[PDB]
This record gives sequence, C-alpha cells and structure tokens, in this order.
Amino acid sequence: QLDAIDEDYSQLRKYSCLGQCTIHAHRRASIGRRVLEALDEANKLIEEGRRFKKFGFKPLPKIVDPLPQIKTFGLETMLSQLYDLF
Amino acid sequence: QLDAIDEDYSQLRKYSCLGQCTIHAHRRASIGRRVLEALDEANKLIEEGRRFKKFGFKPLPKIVDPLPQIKTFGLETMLSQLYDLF
Repeated sequence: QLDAIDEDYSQLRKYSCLGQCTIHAHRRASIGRRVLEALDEANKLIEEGRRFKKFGFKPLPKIVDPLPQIKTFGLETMLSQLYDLF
Repeated sequence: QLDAIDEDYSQLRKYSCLGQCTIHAHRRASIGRRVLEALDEANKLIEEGRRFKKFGFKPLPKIVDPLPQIKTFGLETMLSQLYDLF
C-alpha cells in the first residue's frame, strides 16, 4: 500500500512551502521514518522476488475425479439401491 | 575596531528576515569567519591583558634638566662670550 505514503507526501508537499517553518516540520520525522521503512521493505521484497525459480506444484489428486454428467431419467431408484448395497 | 563587524552584522540582520532565503546566505560565511577571528583575537588580548604586572619604567635622565628661566635683560653679550670660551 505505497499509495498511502504517496498521498501523505503529496499533502506534505502542499504545506512544505518553506523548510524553515516548524508549523509543519514536526511531520517531517513521520515522513522520514515511513519512507525509509517502505524503501527497505520494498528492497527486501525485490531481492526475494527476483530469486524464485519454482512458481507452482502439482496438487494431490482429488478424492473424486469428475466424470461426464449426461442428463439421466428414472435412475433414482436404482441409484438408491446401489447406495444401499454400497 | 569591533564596530565594523558590529555594523556589518546589523546590515545582515536587516536581511536576516528569512532563514529560507539563500540570496543573502553567501555572506553568512564571511560573518562566520570574521566573528570567530574577532572572538579568538579578543580572547587572546584578554588573556594577555590580565597578565601584566608592571605598567611603566623610569626613563633615562634627560640630556639637560630644565632650570628656572626668569626673564633676563642685557645678558646676550656675556652669554655669547661664555659660549665662545665653552
């Protein structure tokens, strides 16, 4: 969510007309820490991101494999019988 | 002549209205060096000034010691004679 610090720095850019005024110099510390945290976090994510070589794995086969489901008629009774013996 | 740097710093204080403005920031170096030079020079003069114990010395006796010069009359001729034999 770098957009949040982007808008925050834009809001500071609205009021930081002068470096000398303290009316707004207090929030410079917040920007100074949050920008650095975002920067080194992004660097860590970049270094990790470049390093992956495998991006997927074959999942375990499903409990049941789907089969053609052509519309049936009047099979409910014998299906129930098959379940009964099963 | 500390008055010179005094007036110079007053002239800078006329423009010292804004820290942010840098047009006048160039002369800050000149003030920064001249004030320090005056300060440590003054400190050296103070340390030397406190240390004197003797403040005068008896001069060598003059070639001639003045004597009463009461107004004289008609002594020029014999004064010239005295100079002649002297």
